Amino acid sequence: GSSGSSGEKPYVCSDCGKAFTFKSQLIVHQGIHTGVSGPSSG
Ligand SMILES: [Zn+2]
Repeated sequence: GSSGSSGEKPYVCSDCGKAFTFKSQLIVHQGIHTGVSGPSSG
């Protein structure tokens, strides 16, 4: 959780909407969005 201590990462996934400090991190993350289709309780 976050309230107001640090800033906000520039890169932000589009599939789920996550955030990443470094681009590379995202490029690799986006991959995870290549199967998970079924529902998920949070
Ligand atoms: Zn994502």
